[PDB]
Amino acid sequence: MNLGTWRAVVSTAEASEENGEQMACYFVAVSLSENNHWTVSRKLIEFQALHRKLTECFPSLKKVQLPSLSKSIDQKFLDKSKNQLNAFLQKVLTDERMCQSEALYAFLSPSLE
Amino acid sequence: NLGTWRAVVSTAEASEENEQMACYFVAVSLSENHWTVSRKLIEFQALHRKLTECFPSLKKVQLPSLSKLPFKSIDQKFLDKSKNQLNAFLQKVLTDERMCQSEALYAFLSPSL
Ligand SMILES: [Cl-]
Ligand code: NA
Ligand code: NA
Repeated sequence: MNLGTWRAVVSTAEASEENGEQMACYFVAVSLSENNHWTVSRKLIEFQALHRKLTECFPSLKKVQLPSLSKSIDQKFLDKSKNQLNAFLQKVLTDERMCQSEALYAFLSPSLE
Repeated sequence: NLGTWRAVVSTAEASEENEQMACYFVAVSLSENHWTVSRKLIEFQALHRKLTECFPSLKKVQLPSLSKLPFKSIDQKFLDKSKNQLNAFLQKVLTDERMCQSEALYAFLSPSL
């Protein structure tokens, strides 16, 4: 499929809990290729899953370091991690091997509740 | 622009989720490049509900509905029949300029994470 190559930037980030586990959530502002914009909320573990999937096929993405909850989550972590996730999005969106996979469209399009 | 999207409800089965549920595979394409999503009857109904609260005119569009005990199976006749109504529904909302700008519809028809 092809809906053009999108733009995506992580703006706001949050730390909170789910299932009594600290989780980091990121609001991604998405746009079509240059009311054609929307925002999705994605957990760090969802970014990690996407990176795992894409990296199996395209190991160059190994060089892209993602944040980990191996450390509690603090505001410094949220700032750094949101830059790391933006570098990851920038790498994927500019890579013609990946930037129009349905896995990326699934990740960046609005989700059903 | 979702106004150029086509969505065909292609097959239907009874599926098990924890309740016997009616489930559909929807073939989406750009009618001006294709993918398929899996959607439960209740998700079609939820979409209709969202769109109808916002646009009460839609309340005349009739969806299939069930009143049954959760364990009770769904007959194949209802499943086959119900596809047509769900197709008519998708075509009506996809042709309304206002509704096809709805994020609810985009979430419903885009690939799922
Ligand atoms: Cl950044
Ligand atoms: Na997380
Ligand atoms: Na259902």
